Amino acid sequence: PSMPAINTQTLYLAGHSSKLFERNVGCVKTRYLNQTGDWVTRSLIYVFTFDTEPWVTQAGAFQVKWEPYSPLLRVKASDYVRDNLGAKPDYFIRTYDNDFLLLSDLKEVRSTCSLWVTLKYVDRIPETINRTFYTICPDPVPVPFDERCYPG
Ligand SMILES: *[C@@H]1O[C@H](CO[C@@H]2O[C@@H](C)[C@@H](O)[C@@H](O)[C@@H]2O)[C@@H](O[C@@H]2O[C@H](CO)[C@@H](O[C@H]3O[C@H](CO)[C@@H](O)[C@H](O)[C@@H]3O)[C@H](O)[C@H]2NC(C)=O)[C@H](O)[C@H]1NC(C)=O
Ligand SMILES: CC(C)CCC[C@@H](C)[C@H]1CC[C@H]2[C@@H]3CC=C4C[C@@H](O)CC[C@]4(C)[C@H]3CC[C@]12C
Ligand SMILES: *[C@@H]1O[C@H](CO)[C@@H](O)[C@H](O)[C@H]1NC(C)=O
Ligand SMILES: [Cl-]
Ligand SMILES: [Cl-]
Repeated sequence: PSMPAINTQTLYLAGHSSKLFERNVGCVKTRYLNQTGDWVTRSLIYVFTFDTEPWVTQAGAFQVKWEPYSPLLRVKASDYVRDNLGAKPDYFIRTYDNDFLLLSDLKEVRSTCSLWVTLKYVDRIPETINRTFYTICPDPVPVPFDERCYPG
């Protein structure tokens, strides 16, 4: 079935547990690139937010595997994405719909969250999604809305 990590729509980071924070790493999103067998190749696009010099758009690739109805998302990250952004080889899928995905850290006990949404919800997340995020995630920090990340 359809789950956002293996679908073609772009996902934008809407929130995360505070412990995950990386200074000057903004406008985080992942685009769908292609698929080979059960592995979907996505890009991780981010902007190096200096104040100043001018902002630097960066892109690294990674692959994901999802067995149908599995609670786990397999992630095969590149060395750059892995070492620089801390991408883990597995994430726990808490819940999702076509327009959102809530992932947790599998190995950590105080399991860090990352909340992802499709373009319609960057300015405002639905009360239901927001309530789930704030209930089950430790130190929930929303990503603030910034028109420079998606001029439109
Ligand atoms: C996303 O959810 C945030 C968390 O909501 C809280 O936790 C949920 C699990 C649920 O229990 C819900 O009922 C809780 O409110 C939202 O943050 C909360 O927003 C409140 C805004 O009214 C805030 O309060 C403020 O306002 C009162 C006046 O009515 C003041 O007296 C008070 O000092 C506050 O300023 C509340 O404290 C806050 N809670 C937390 C834990 O941060 C958030 O708004 C929501 N966002 C969206 C996009 O819906
Ligand atoms: C979205 C799906 C398909 C999988 C994404 C997997 C990887 C690439 C994701 C999962 C959790 C993500 C991290 C979550 C939180 C933060 C803190 C923020 O301040 C900078 C980005 C950063 C560091 C993210 C980088 C990318 C990340 C490691
Ligand atoms: C597409 O897949 C190829 C190999 O299958 C890979 O090199 C590339 O990163 C993917 N993305 C695009 C858009 O080329
Ligand atoms: Cl600024
Ligand atoms: Cl709503």
